[PDB]
Amino acid sequence: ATVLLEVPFSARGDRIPDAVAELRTREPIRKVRTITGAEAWLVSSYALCTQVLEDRRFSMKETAAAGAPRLNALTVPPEVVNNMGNIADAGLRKAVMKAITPKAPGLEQFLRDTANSLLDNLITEGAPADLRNDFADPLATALHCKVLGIPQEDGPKLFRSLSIAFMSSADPIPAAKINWDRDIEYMAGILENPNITTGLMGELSRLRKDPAYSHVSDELFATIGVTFFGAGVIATGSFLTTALISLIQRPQLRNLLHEKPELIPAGVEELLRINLSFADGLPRLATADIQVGDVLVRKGELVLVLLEGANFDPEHFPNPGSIELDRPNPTSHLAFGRGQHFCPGSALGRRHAQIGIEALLKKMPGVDLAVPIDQLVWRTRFQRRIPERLPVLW
Amino acid sequence: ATVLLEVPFSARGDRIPDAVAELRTREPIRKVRTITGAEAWLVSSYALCTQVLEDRRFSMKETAAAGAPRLNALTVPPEVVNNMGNIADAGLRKAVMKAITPKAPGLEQFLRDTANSLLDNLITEGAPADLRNDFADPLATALHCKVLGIPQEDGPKLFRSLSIAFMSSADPIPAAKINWDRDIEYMAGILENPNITTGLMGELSRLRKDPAYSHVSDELFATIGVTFFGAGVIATGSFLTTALISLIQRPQLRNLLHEKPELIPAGVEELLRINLSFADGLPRLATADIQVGDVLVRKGELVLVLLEGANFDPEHFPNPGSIELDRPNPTSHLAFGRGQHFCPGSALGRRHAQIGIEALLKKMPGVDLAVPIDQLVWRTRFQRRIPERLPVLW
Ligand code: HEM
Ligand code: HEM
Repeated sequence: ATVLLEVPFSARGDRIPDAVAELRTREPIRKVRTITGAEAWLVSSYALCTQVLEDRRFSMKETAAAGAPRLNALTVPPEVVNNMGNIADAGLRKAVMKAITPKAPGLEQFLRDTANSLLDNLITEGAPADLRNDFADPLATALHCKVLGIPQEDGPKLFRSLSIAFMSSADPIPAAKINWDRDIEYMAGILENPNITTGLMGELSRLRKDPAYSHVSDELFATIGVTFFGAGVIATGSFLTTALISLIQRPQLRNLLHEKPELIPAGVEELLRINLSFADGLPRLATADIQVGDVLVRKGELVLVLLEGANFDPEHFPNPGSIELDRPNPTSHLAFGRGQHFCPGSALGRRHAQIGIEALLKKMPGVDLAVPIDQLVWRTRFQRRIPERLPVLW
Repeated sequence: ATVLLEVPFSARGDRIPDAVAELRTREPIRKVRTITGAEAWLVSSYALCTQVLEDRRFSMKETAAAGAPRLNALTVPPEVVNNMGNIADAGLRKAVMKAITPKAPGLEQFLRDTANSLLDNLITEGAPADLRNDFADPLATALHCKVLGIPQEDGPKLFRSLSIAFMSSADPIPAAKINWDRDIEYMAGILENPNITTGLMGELSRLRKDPAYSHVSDELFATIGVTFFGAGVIATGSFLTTALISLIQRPQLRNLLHEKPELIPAGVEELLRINLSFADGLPRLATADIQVGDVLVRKGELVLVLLEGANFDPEHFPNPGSIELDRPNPTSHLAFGRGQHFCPGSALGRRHAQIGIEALLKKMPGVDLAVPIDQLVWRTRFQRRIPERLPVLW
């Protein structure tokens, strides 16, 4: 007597379990139990992952429905699960997306200056250094403050919400609501602050007083600030941290990208493809009975789209575990998802990683782990896989 | 085909696995594999744990021998495993032990003032608060700086070595040697610093220039500073952190100790007994063939004394899981070990915990976890079990 297979499989973000490939081959859609005790369908082939992400009848919004089978507990108000739908409905899609491109004047230069300052401090303090807490995360935090138009000194307090806000918990989290409410109040104050004129919040502050947006709520404007800060900072910090691990573990690649920095974009795209940063499949609730591979998923059932399932699928990406900078299908991975909820910050995420790596490779060409890789402590019950500390020497 | 039972069993420090009791009943000494691939004998009854700890032919010093089966990799020079033997041999035992009692003038008051300051800052910043990183560990760090006679501002840098120094690793750790050497150099500078006249280092500085100790090495004096700082700070911070979890999880006990603060010493003794802070059994190498229960341990074999094995043994501590403040044998636990290597800082450890709890209970009588207990992230491959963060509200 064995229990139903439980998800997630491993919080380790440095290697994929051999079990993923076995499952994809045997049962590319199959029943699993989530941390709440709910049943769900885990989808692990590129073909089936794409089918689900491209069929809106597998709804993100309806995962928030009272009484649904859940992957994990809500850490935001239920209506906030539909944030992107709400933005679109408010007429704000074009504005939000424009404010979060890496193309703003001075943005990339700020990013580079910031990376280089962070690295200089590490070099001045001497090895070992923690590349997550003292490089990747502060770089992500600095970036999002600039993107939002808010003071750099406000970033740390907002950042500290995230170890709780992006938990993957069986039960509601009291601290999540405390920090949510506090952070909403902060962003509402930002909208009332006359000195905030640049970035996303500067633009939202203007649109709020524009008669063309009079009936959009102050709640929605504040919510955009909190949601985009948290989602970008957690994604970019976590991705860059684990991409640095993949790089450090491949000294031939580290050396190449160091010698030929113009291959960094192709390197980063492959680091994206192999990245294990998402701790859980992407959740969707079926709004109809829908055939997916051999399974007829029924209305009301939860589906989990396993990104590394898709991204390591040999049918789509031959020699899936190898970093190859010349694949004929290099951006066709699902690291930023697909379909209606495709990542709105994908360009900014790419550029954060490219610039961080370029800067690290230049300042620390000798960068290597300062501890055996097995000594990394992987964060558990969290929506990302990340090492608590990333000790390096150089 | 099943592998040899692997140790340790769980890094979770908030509950004991049901497997411990099963094993103690079935096989209170039995063969296990450690993280290095070595075989060892795991001892889990109070009777057998005490027998081993009280028989010096089960040697701590000889665990450092080249070619021995290992629990984990050395994180200090091999000779430093015998630090307490070296102290005794140098004539320094009486002096070291006197400098680390809680009885120094002003010490307890410093401890209380420090706890109360740390708590006030948490209260001023508002819930949630992280009781490990922002209370228990800083309190431990402040305490040891005062005990050593070194500046409070030097504590943080020394503290930052510890996440690596107390790793339980299969392989040598490069960062461990970097920080060891740096920290030794710091303590040697302290011995040359005329302004350092109090505490352990003040006394060691005096004994170093005393003709009665002329042939004791500067290496030994510096080594005492590093070893006692790390061992005390890691032990007291880790213990207090996990004791606060046990307290928080028992609101009836929290309320009692709050109402009747004079039962705190009896409370702390029971929190000691049930504490799961030691991540691994205590390692000893057999220097002879010795009968232990049903097993004849052979010369050269590794033995691991599982403290929670002893401390939850129903034969010695009836209703072992219950905190009872009136047991007839309350200090007879093995939380501080037993025999030749009994903890030299036991009184100071007790007082750190008593004072921290007294202060927390007074300032935060409403203290509770701000996240579900399962959301705590347990540090892995470490010589202590600790949550990376302990989020509370009050
Ligand atoms: C390498 C960095 C990043 C990665 C790997 C990443 C990944 C993802 C993925 C897979 C999704 C889809 C979730 C789903 O379909 O259920 C997503 C959505 C999202 N991301 Fe990103 N992201 C990154 C950076 C960013 C940045 C820089 C921002 C904003 C500044 C951002 C903001 C968002 C938001 C608001 C959503 C929700 C989209 C929706 O519901 O329609 N992300 N991200
Ligand atoms: C609640 C707090 C503490 C606990 C639970 C604890 C526990 C222990 C235990 C079980 C041992 C025995 C290890 C063995 O036999 O292999 C030990 C040894 C030791 N402890 Fe503590 N300890 C605490 C606090 C402290 C403090 C405050 C200091 C110093 C200021 C300290 C310094 C040491 C040292 C130097 C040893 C090595 C003893 C030897 O090798 O002879 N500990 N501790």
